[PDB]
Amino acid sequence: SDRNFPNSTNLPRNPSMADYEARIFTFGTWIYSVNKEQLARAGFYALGEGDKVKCFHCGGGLTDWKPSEDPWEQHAKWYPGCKYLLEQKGQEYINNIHLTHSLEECLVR
Amino acid sequence: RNFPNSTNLPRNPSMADYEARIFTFGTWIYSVNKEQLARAGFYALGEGDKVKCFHCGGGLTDWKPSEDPWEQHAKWYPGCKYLLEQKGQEYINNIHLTHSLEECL
Ligand SMILES: [Zn+2]
Ligand SMILES: [Zn+2]
Repeated sequence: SDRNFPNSTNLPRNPSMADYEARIFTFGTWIYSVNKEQLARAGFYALGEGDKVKCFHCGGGLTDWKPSEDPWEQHAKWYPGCKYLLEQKGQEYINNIHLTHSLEECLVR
Repeated sequence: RNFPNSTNLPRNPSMADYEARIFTFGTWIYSVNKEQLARAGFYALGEGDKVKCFHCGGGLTDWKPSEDPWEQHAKWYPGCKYLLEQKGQEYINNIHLTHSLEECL
């Protein structure tokens, strides 16, 4: 189905990609300019069409990576409720990416 | 993009008062209640069923018949500060726990 609504429980949506090495493999043909090792470690595998990656745990998708963007920071911006993210980076990171993004908000606006 | 605001100050302070909002829905002709949407912070964008919350800047589209507008506001923009002020935290969480029940079917 790959429903739009992400997965903020602990059961990894696509469990067949819970392995790291299974993921960096999907970046075999990766031409885009974000670091693929930093990518997979952040929980992403490549969908093989364009630059679309999905997360293996929350099923969250990302596109149009601007060059040298951080997979980790990006993961937490759009899906602040991913359990594997919470596992890896811990709440403050998640609250920080958001806190700074709530800042260049009102900074002028 | 872009990033909806978890922040406390609204994004379109002009669509703050209810009366300004329902005015967008003067033409509105969809199977979703117009007077419910406006109550929920939303204003019509003119094109399609596309509506937007005045406070967070969330946009919702492809509406289905009888879909509760309050529910969706919570579903897609939980960090919305106006939503919170109108429904309390618990309500928002109920929607998320109910859709996490879906996650195992
Ligand atoms: Zn995730
Ligand atoms: Zn809102």
